[PDB]
Amino acid sequence: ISINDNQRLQLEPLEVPSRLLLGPGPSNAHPSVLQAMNVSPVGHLDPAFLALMDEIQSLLRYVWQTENPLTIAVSGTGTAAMEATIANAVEPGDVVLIGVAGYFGNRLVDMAGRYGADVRTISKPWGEVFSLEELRTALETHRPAILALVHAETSTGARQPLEGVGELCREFGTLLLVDTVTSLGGVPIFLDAWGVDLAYSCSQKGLGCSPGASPFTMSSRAIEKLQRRRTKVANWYLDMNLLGKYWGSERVYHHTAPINLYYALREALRLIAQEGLANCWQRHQKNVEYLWERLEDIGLSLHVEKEYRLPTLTTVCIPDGVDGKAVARRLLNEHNIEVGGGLGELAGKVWRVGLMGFNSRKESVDQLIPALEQVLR
Amino acid sequence: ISINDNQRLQLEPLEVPSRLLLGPGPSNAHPSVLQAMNVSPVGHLDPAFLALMDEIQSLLRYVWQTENPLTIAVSGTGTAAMEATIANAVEPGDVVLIGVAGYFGNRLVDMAGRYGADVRTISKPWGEVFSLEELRTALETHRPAILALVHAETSTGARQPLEGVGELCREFGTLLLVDTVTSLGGVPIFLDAWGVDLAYSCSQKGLGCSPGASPFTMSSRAIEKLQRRRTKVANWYLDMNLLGKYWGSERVYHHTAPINLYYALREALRLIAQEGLANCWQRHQKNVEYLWERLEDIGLSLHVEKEYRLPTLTTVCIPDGVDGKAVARRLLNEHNIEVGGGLGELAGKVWRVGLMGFNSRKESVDQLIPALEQVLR
Ligand SMILES: Cc1ncc(COP(=O)(O)O)c(C=O)c1O
Ligand SMILES: Cc1ncc(COP(=O)(O)O)c(C=O)c1O
Repeated sequence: ISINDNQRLQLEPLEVPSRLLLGPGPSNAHPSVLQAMNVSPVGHLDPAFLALMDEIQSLLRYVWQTENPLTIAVSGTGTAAMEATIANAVEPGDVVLIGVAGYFGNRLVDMAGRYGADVRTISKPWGEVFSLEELRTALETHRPAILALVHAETSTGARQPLEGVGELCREFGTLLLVDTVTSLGGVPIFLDAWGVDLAYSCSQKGLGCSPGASPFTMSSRAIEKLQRRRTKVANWYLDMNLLGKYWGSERVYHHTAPINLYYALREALRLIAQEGLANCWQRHQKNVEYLWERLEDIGLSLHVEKEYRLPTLTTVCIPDGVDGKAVARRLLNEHNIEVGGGLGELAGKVWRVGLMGFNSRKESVDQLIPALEQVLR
Repeated sequence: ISINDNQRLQLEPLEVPSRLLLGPGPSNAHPSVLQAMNVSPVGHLDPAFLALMDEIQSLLRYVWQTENPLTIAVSGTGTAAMEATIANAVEPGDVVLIGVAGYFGNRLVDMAGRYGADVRTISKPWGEVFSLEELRTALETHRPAILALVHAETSTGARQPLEGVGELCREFGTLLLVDTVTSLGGVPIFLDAWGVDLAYSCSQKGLGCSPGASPFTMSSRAIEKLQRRRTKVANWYLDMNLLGKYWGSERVYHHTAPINLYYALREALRLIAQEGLANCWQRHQKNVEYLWERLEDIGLSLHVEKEYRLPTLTTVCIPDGVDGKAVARRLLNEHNIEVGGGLGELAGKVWRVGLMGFNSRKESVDQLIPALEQVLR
């Protein structure tokens, strides 16, 4: 057997265009976070690395406002942490109620069915949110093991209020499972106060990091549920029975953690802890309000009712007579700015402007706006 | 609700010890690969990033010696790519035969059962390998849908010969599924010539990269099997029906790829293509032979029969009267060298010396040997 060199490409060292990433994700990581990746690795079970993990756990507890012991990073993107909440919480035949008001609601429906759930849904138009009474009626009707909601719907620009939801779930014996991929770091979240039982996020948005070290947490109620499973978790890579032994004191090998991505996450969290949560939320809200003003200035309208608008993701209506995809391509190629287009019920009807983490700054809006104006001429 | 700052750690910028990583994994990534992570991200669907992915696919085809279209990186460590082969190949009730001759054989048994397989095993003492006749007898007995083998058993130091195995599997209508986590880049592999149907590797060993961008491939026979599934793949993050649409021309969003880790993988593969496969295999074999000599020089013996010794992972016997764990701790703390200890049948009986990728160099052995001598005094 001789070596086949047909796909032996002769490449030059990496060169990539510069992009201001103002879409649904990923965002531009902070420069110090990128530098932290360029550090020699140590072993995934080296006491220094374990010390670093301990630091990531503490800082994730701070940033999410939880004291859950099982608060870790998953070695995968937001979808992996998402799937881990489903795999660890759902046993075949469990009734799982999903509030669907956007693309990620539908993804939750798909995932839950793959773990054998009896899937129930309630729906709102994309950009709208569920009331307490709507949720109560759905809990009455479906009597589910789990209620899943997306806190910050990246596909619609809406923030789902969660006050009273945990208490409501406790009345029905239901676990509360919440997507905070687009809220963590940029929108106030109080997981414990809200009685959330499983939550997940990502590293590439409010946290100002590269994708792939995705926050995950489980409450005591959620662990109790995991503990009574009749079968093993049907996902080996995401089985919290095993991951809990690596992140816990047993320090049992499960997988070789992505050393350099954890370096980056620890540095990203350090930067958030330095700024301070309150300040971070304030920055994101101030920046989004400037965005809304500049957009109004140039005659563009907003999709989502003011009260529920995400500071991290704004849906802007596409005017009649405007090709939304063409505008987005021209922004990318002529201006090096990424923005998102609409999906599903919002296909062709909105753009999606991300203002997250390191990109939540005035300079972002100041690049976007005159670029948008020139493209809309 | 006021903000709780109890876990708001006040940290200084990242500082980690230097370590020569000569254990089972991860290895020290090459400096240019680490530098490539420190580059601003672009979007996961930006044509420049898609171009980069196209490059990763071509170079993975070269390095693995396959022409499979579905050859990609999985956004997870070796365990994720491992699990993806199982999730995409196994339907409930499928008979799955695993050749268990080490720790990763047992992990395959565990995974397969979680996807509903009817799991069958054959066993060899750790450090030994299966013959063609042993495999034939097992295929006769179990008539399995899938035969799974570990090419390079990191827990034992043995290389499983695969010549004739694909032809044997075709006689029985069986798919061949192979772990190449510890062989890819450092040990000759000819996937297509060997008739392998699913394979997986990792990015942190022979490829000289950071963990988390793990090679995965499926043959046409394996895709045919996937295509006749009666149910969805029971793993959303690893479902090749969906990942195939991101890595293929449809370019449909599945997950936000770990941009900076793919930068690193593309650069790692570029470096291997520059060196050339033959040269890379030759380097690893020359370096391991120097290792064996220096170890003999200092009176240490080898566990594995010469013919099956891995160039990338050597099991060295622990002499009577020597505390293997204590030696390993002293190497780490007094000498900044990581080596592995034994597990399972080899607990307390072997150390495991990795010589992989960037660490497959004379300087590695030259650090290790006098350190080992001083520690053994
Ligand atoms: C609300 C929401 N949930 C889940 C995800 C999936 O995360 P990932 O793309 O990192 O896999 C995203 C993607 O950004 C998202 O916006
Ligand atoms: C043979 C083998 N298979 C699978 C794995 C799992 O890879 P990871 O630790 O990257 O999840 C390893 C770990 O190095 C291994 O040595």
